[PDB]
Amino acid sequence: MAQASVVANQLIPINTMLTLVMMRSEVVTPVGIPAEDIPRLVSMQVNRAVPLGTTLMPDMVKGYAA
Repeated sequence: MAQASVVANQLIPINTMLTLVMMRSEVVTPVGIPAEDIPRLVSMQVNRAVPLGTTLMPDMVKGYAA
């Protein structure tokens, strides 16, 4: 892609509220939540465990729509 996505900088356990240390920006495929959205994702909860290096997708965050 040349669009960058949000990917997990650490294992994010199920039902954790996202913080900034947990999210990095990388050009990965398939593309996930756009990297520009990282500030809007803080304090939202993920609904599954996200391992280190996994791309964050719209369906993994509770309450996300964009």
